[PDB]
Amino acid sequence: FWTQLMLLLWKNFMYRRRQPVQLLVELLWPLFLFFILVAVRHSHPPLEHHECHFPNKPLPSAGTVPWLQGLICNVNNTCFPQLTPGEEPGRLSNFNDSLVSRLLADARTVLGGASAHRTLAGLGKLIATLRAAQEPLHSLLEAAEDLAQELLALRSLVELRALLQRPRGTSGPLELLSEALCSPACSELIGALDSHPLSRLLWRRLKPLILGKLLFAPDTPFTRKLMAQVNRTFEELTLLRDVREVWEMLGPRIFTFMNDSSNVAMLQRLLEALRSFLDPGSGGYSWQDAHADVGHLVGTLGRVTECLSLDKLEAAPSEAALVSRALQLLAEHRFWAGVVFLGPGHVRIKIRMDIDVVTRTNKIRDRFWDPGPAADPLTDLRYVWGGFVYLQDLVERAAVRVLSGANPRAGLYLQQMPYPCYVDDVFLRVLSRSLPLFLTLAWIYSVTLTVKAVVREKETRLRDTMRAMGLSRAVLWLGWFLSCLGPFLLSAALLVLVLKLGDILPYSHPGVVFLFLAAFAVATVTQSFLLSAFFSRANLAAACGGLAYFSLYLPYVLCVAWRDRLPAGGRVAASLLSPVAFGFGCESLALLEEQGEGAQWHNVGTRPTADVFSLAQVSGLLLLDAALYGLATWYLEAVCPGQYGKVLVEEAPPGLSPGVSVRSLEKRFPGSPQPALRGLSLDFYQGHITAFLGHNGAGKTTTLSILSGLFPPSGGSAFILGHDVRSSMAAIRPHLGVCPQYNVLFDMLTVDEHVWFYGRLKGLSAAVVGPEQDRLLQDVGLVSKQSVQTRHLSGGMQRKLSVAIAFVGGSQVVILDQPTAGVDPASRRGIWELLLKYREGRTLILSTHHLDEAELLGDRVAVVAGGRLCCCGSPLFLRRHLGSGYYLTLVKAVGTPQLLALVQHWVPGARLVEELPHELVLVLPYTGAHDGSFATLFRELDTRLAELRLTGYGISDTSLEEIFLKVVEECWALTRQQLQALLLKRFLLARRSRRGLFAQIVLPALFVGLALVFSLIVPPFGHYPALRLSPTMYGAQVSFFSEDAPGDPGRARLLEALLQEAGLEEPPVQHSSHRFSAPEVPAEVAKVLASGNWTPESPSPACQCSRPGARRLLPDCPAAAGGPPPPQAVTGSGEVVQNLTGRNLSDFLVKTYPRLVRQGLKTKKWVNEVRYGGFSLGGRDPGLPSGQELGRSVEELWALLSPLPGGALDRVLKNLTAWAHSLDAQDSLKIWFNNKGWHSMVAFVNRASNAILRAHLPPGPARHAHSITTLNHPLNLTKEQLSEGALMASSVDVLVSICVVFAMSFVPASFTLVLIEERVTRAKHLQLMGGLSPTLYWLGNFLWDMCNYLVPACIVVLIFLAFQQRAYVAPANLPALLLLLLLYGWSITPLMYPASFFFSVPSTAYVVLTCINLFIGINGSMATFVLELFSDQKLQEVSRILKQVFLIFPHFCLGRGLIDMVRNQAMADAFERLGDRQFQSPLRWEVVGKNLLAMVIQGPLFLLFTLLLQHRSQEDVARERERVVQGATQGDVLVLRNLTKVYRGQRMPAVDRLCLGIPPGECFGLLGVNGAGKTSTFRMVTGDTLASRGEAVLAGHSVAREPSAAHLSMGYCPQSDAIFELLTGREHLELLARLRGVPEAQVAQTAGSGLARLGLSWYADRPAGTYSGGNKRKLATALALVGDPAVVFLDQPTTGMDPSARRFLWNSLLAVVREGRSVMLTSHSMEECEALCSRLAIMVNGRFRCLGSPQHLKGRFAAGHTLTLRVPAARSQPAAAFVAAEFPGAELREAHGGRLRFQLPPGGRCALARVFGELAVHGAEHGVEDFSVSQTMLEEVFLYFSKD
Repeated sequence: FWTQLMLLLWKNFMYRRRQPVQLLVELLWPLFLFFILVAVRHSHPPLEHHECHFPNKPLPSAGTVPWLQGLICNVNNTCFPQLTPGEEPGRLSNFNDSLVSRLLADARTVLGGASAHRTLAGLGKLIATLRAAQEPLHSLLEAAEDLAQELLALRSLVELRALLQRPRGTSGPLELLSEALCSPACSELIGALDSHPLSRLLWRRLKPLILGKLLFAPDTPFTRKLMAQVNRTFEELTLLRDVREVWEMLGPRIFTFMNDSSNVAMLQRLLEALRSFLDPGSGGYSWQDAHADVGHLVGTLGRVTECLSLDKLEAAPSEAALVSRALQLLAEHRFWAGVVFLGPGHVRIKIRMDIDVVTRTNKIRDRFWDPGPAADPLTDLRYVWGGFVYLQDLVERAAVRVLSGANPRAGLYLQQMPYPCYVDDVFLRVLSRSLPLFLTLAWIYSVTLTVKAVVREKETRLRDTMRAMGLSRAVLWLGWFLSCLGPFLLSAALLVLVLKLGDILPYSHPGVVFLFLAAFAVATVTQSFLLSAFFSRANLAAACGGLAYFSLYLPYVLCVAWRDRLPAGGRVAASLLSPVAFGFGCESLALLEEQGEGAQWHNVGTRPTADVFSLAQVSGLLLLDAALYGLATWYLEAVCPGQYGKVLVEEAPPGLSPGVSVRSLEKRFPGSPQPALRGLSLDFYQGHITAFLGHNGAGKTTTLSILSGLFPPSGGSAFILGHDVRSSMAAIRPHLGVCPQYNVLFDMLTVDEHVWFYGRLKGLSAAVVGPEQDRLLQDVGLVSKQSVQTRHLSGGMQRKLSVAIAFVGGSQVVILDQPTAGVDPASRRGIWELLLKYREGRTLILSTHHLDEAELLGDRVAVVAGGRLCCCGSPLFLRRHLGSGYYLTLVKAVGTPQLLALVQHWVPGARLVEELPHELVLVLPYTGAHDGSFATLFRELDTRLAELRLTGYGISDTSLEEIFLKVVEECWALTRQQLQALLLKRFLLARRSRRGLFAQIVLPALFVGLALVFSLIVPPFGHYPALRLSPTMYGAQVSFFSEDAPGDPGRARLLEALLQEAGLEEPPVQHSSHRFSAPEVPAEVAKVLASGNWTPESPSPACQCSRPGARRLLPDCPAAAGGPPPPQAVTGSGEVVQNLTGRNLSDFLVKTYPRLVRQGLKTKKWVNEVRYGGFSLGGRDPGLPSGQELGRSVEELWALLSPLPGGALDRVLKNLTAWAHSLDAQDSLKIWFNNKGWHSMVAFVNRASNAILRAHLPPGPARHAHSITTLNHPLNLTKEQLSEGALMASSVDVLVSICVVFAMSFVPASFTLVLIEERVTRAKHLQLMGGLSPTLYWLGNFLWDMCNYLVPACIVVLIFLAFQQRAYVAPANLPALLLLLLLYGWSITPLMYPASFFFSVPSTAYVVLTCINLFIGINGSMATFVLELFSDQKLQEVSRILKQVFLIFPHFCLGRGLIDMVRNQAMADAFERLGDRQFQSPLRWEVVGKNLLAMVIQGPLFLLFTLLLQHRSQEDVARERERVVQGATQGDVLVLRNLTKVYRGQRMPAVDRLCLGIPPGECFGLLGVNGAGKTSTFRMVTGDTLASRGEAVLAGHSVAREPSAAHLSMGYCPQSDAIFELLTGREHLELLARLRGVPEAQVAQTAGSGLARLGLSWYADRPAGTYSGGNKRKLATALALVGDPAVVFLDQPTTGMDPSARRFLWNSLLAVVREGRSVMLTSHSMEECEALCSRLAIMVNGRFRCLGSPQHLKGRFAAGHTLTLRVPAARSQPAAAFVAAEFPGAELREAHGGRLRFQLPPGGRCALARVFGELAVHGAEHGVEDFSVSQTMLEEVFLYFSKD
């Protein structure tokens, strides 16, 4: 266990050690990704803030001066870390320091006491007038003294005198106003405002207020009453203009009584008074200064008040005319707002202002929650500077004034709810949506090398060998898991260090987050294992693994999008995937970081919030997912049960040793109906090599599997060395070795540690492996190839290293399986010598499928058929029981009956079978096997052979082939039909692969439709809806009404009305005493409150803010902060009201704010706050009014000082009566708004006004018959907002525009993968053989390309019609889409062909092509659309001009044409309400026609591109060479001359200047080893690559003359299975028949003859997948010879098939040679050449060595006469003594205990009779079993091939 585990770990580590660049890019890809992430983090630093309070903003219902005050001063809306005085419960105004309020209070405090001092003057004037028609003089002197000293004791007048006696230069008028606050004259004022940017922006908040309009649409007298009440703040605002002309009748007039008129003034002023009156001089200024300054100030105020409207109120009786007039006034910038009295009693009010002026009204809250008060007056405040709530409250007060019948003096003070000190970091807000994507993209590569490696080791079937040879699958999975956890954990450690040290996750102990990432790694590596168990294809699974991994992350996106909707149980159930369980854990980590405390060991086991996981509750879930994936892999490994994805016998050797004795196995595949094998009872012997012949998979693999360690023996007895598989299975393994049919090698390993690996696993120790290793590496002969340390660089030789691995243990039993299939003949003798070296003392089971080596290697031979044993034994006469015993061949370079008679006088048993020219074959039967009779026959035959005119003889014994065959049965128009053949063949290829076409057609065409039909979640841009205004649209919430100075009945009435409007039913008093229900106070917190010095007006104790070094979002404090829980009550509408009377009211809200947000803080998408707005029924402003005596004084001046009958002075005085009497402001109100809720301000303003209406109303049906509900609905559009609502939103159109490219990219790649597997499989070769020009082949197949592109275009067009889409249903834009799609498909096909000629695997080509096409699609659509919209400057416009003219990508113009047509539809839809005149034909040539022109002109270029790259191709040795050079043979079909190969890169010619001539009537048997240039020689006669140098003509026709003429009479047969798996045998025959122009009457006859010549009646409609290799090779040969070729090409047609199929194969091709057709052969098993043909040729390293007729070469260097013997005593020397005494040759080979072979000197003219009768006594001389003379067969040369 523990040895092989560490050995497998070493084996897996050596893979990555040998492949370093994959490991290096593995280590440096997520480092680059997370360096990008840390650059993003460093680009956006965290930002903190202090506790934020906000100043009071008065509304014009509170008077006029505070409204200006708040507008001019509080324009910036600056924050305040200290408390503003406007939030204290007592004060309402916060401008004691202001000069204007100081002036108001000073006037009210010095004019209050001057009541008697002016009535005294009045009565004195009255009595002086009475006496005319000296007490008052001195009395008024003292009164004037008192008044002058009262006036002069004021510091504010000196301040305004110094401020007003200042120049009009650098600052301007607005700064002069704000210093004391905090017509061409109008043109100069506007120029002064525009002179400074500060005054410019302050006028930008004021020019709609000054030059705006109020346009009320209905004109009933109710609306006229409304407007005549709301203009009372407008028409009476400019009343100072009136007092201006008061100076114009009083200023100069008294001036005319002043200058040169001191006589009337000296008398009263003379009779400390005169120094107080300031009698004028050089220094005393009292009269001229006063007149000049008063005139200057009144002129300044008049010129400031020159260009107000004086009637901004206008009218319009039509709402459409209202919209048009508003548009015009916007065009000249003179519009403010439109009141609409759209009624049905109650009053409904619409406000219509511009979009720049009003907040958007589509949604209520935000969509991504920013954690601040959000008070920036430019961005989200629009109800203040824009001028909504001013108007709003003005019309509200007018409506309540006209509906109440009274005049409520209830102002409004808007006030922002203060915010605690926050920290705004966007990065830490989105880390829950970023890090689970960035880790998955970091490990989308690192999974695709685990699936790739595991499937690759499941594909070469070496894992089956390791499982059979001693391993357990548990050890395999343990080794793979422990080896793949390496890179995952290393990358996890690196990407934990990066997160901690890059400030991405600060405050966090890296141990817990590293444990978290290890819990993700251990849950994704087994995810990769489960993904790998699906497949059996290496590159296909490697490509599909990343897609299937990243397609499981998208549930996390789908869950984070709709987090609030689903409950916890569904979250747990959907957390059973690997990345989603990491996603929720990362959300919990980010939200735990969010409260400042990084992940540490204190808080692992606690949920940070009530609806998220914990770190411990996730790290236990990933392990559960890992266990589930492992269990599912364990279950799914059983999807492949077992598999992947007559008594004529003798058992009596002299050496008996049943080391592997087996009896009667029965096995049964579940899918076979017959048993896997039948019973057999034979046993094997060590010292023998028992050959095991059979059929293709019908016994040549299953028996050797069941006697190995793989298959279990449920049936049969298989005792190996006494014990069976079912019991021991442990000690046999050191004595057992195996070698299956496939290679058992490691691809990236080398040889020395390979044999060390197998030896160390087999049980050999490390101290004894080396002495095995050196002799193993030298027995194979790889000492030269072990120090170079190469594995993949040697090919075909590796079969030797497949069999030497079976000898690493010195095992007594070795089981081979077809060890001679894929090996060159130069190493066949090498492996045979290896087995002969290792044949002594070992039980060799060599189940070769060939019959040309069992006679050499096999001491005994067993033959099985279908699982049934036919016969077994030594290959001598004891098993050679055939009637035709021996075959005599008398050869010529005369007369059958004379020689037949001669045999008949000698031996009458005879048989004449063959009487062909130059060879006569007789049959001597074994019946009468008297060697003396044969000797006495051959004596006369020797004396007759010289004069018989033959001069040649050769007599074979019975071969193993015929006894095997005996025992096997006991157990223009021509081009048009080329197009027809091409289209029908492609049709049958397509029509069978059902699910592949189903995927590659149905997924994109329905994917576009599904994406468009479910991508309507994007909001439709356009008009903005009207919105009802109330706090009831926010749902359930809280509010408060904290009142101050409640000593009034009116304030109680207003409070009761506010409560009744708050959804609270007014209860009876016995239940209204406890109407509220105070909640429980925590007693352990109540003791903290009592311990502290707390009263309900004292501040809350503390709240821990963001420490330096530990930053939080919202400060942490328990219930001690925020005071006690205030009393509360519940309403019927779900609102809560909280009596907050007598608190700090800002040390409460700031402290209590975060605990309300903590419920909705979980996802931060749509955070339902609960505290949106409150109230405060504020009482009296603290300060003495003294306005009662001011009203008395102003009425006394009205009735005393010149009462004008016209009322010019009198109406000013009467307005001053209200200015002084209503200056008390007997009640006031605040409105505490929130700004995260967009509409809280004006909704609570409307609520306050409704409360005022309810308060000032008598009972009855009028309290509910009087209500007013304001609305908010902006204008339709203006000129630039036509484009804004039509073109710069554009999300749905661009998403479908990218989506059609996204989906239509995957359709034509199905062509590319099919044509690249047509490339790498050599089918393209065999359709290039014929009349098919490659240009003709291409023009055959793009017609099919358009034919199959006709499929998805109809589906997408009809599904675009079916959705009733506005841009695809009308008959003007539908044909544009149709033509664009059709020409786009015309243009996308020809550009993807030449990637196949650069690529290898269809899966790799698929994924690379779709990656590059997807990338260019997203680039050329989105980047271009983003460049051309939201423009910046001229450089981008110049860049996009070139980007939209060059247009070289087809997807670029598809996307741009579709976007252009859909924006034409959008602009027409926007135009249809305005003055359109819009025909808008989408088929314009300058709009979309350039795209179709570019497609129709660029398509042929790529059509010819793949053609132009494809058509770049534009003694007997001397006795043949000199004959061909000196003369060309026209009778010979094939003439080759200068067969020289210029290899690119190898720098060496293959064959050195040799020429050939091939006669047509015979077959030419060519043989070539690797490196002798065979495939190239087939290749240029084929004509694949360049035809530059070398003459090669066939049938008198030149390849250089016509290339297609060289393919008509050339029938190729590759070793590659160049057949379609979805099309059966008769259909290849039919397809080739129509490819050769066979007439339709002869097509069926040709197909039937082609199938039935080589069987195929049962294999007719059977698919090509369910064939054998022999069946596929034999139908390839039949396809090669069908079509009438002059020469038939067979390149390696024989690789291990059943020799019965060989019998019919060379029977059929011998018949076709007798028909007169030449045939080309080249293969590794050269017995076929001597079995069928009549001419042999060999070349090694491209040099001809024989090049002659095979019998002449046999007379030259072969054709010796040999002998095989059989002796029981194994005493070879006594036999060899007389045998070498009889014959002069005394060689010896295979002097072994089985048998003995002997070779005599070749070419003996004397017959072999001199031994035969000699044997007839000499075989009786010693103990001899049997003899078989192996003299002059054709097969003797293979022994030559076994020698040298």
